[PDB]
Amino acid sequence: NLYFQSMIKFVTTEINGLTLRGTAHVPDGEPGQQFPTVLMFHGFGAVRDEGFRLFIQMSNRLMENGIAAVRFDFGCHGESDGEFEDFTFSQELNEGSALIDAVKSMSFVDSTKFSLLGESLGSVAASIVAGKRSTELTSLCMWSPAASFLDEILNDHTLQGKTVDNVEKDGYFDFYGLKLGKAFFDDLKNINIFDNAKKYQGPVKIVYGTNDFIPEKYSHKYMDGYENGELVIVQDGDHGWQSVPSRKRILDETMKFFRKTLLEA
Amino acid sequence: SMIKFVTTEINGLTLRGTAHVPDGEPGQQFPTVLMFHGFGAVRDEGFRLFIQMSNRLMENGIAAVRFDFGCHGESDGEFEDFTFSQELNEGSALIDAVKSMSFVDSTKFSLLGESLGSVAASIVAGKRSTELTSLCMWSPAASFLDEILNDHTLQGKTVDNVEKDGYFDFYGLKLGKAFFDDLKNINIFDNAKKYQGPVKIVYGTNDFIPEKYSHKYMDGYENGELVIVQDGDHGWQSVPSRKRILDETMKFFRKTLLEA
Repeated sequence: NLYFQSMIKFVTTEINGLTLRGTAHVPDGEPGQQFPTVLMFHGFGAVRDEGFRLFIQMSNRLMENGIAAVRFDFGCHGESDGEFEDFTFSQELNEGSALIDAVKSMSFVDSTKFSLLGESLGSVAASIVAGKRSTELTSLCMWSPAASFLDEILNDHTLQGKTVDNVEKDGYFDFYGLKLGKAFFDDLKNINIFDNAKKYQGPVKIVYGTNDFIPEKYSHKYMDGYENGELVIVQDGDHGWQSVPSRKRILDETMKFFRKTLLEA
Repeated sequence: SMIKFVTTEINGLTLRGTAHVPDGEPGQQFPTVLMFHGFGAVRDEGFRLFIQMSNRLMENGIAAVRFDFGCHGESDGEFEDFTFSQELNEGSALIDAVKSMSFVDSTKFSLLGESLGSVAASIVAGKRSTELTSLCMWSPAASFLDEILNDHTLQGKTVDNVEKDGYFDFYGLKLGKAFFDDLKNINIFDNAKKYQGPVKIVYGTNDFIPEKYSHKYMDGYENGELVIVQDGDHGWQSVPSRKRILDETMKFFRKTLLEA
């Protein structure tokens, strides 16, 4: 009889002087109950909803099945503090690690049943944070990892197909009307995706859609380094799961994974 | 200043929003801009657009409030159940709900729209004209009835398979038959022309919406201003056009909410 209904509430935390703003979906439960929890990392220049309600749908699916879902705007993204011109991926990694501690400190979170979910660059961040905080995560799920982003910018000299070679001349990179700064580009040399990601030995699921513009080889590279990886290739899935059939599939595959790793273990 | 999260219930749906409240004395109220996002968008709008506008207003003493419409973003409701009529109902109800908020000066209250949100704002303003100090519309998607009903496309994709498939696929969201059946109920320009307050429309020359729709609005506004931004696009998705849209809009709301 002890019972409260599910709730969608807004949460904040402070990391390195920035207020990060987020949404928590807490399942139905009893007072004092703690829930297995999935912390979601959005992609580059994205927001915590992700594209076309993607993380919202995933959050509510988890909530309806007894798994709490938490998702923040990264620093310099969405409603969190920070100018895009100051964004660096190293800062995103620092924040992702700090968000594990912040979210585990929330009273409704079962710290022993805590996982990461990523989309696009958020999957890359999740893979690196998982390697550096390996004992903190029950499992790791990565959608459409944008693990080519260093190769693309540093070797192909483009960012989502647009040249990066005018940054010094113009003073910035124009990302859909946001000003991306020199600091982002100068920091890229510091990132090592796969050497760090392979340190995580827990259950990993990667979901890759055959229409993803990221080459499939990057998902296979992850798998080479994972002791307990599963790679699901979704026929006609795309990078953001932007068809009704592939959206249903990504929600199902992910709920299946977190049921197995968080609810049945 | 402070960024607060607000909710209101309309027709059984909880709408979820963000309020940017300026710094002030305890008990102070502020002129307020209520922002309407576009079709299948969220209350941030694309690439931080509404967030940037909200903080610009907040820093200048104007409170900014922006909700996810029903069936959008974090608000309740499935996209398959979305209709424009219920967006118009929610937009009207949001005027009353936001005016009832503690920090909102109900006498200095305006609407801002982007894309379909501008169309909704134009209709609600025409129908609730005494409630609004001013109206600003970015990139109004006022061709949307013509495109769907006459050209049988929705952002370039056919709508002629909806009956057979049971839905329209909008970037992985199921849009339902209810949306299309409801389009016959919608009148843009005869509603919009009723509003006599100051209106500003900002239109970018790279907008895929034909410029003629903004001129049609102007023909019906007694106090309209049309700004054409060279090389601006529908979502203000270049750094120069983003600076321009924020500046033009701050200027308009300074004039209409801070200096009137």
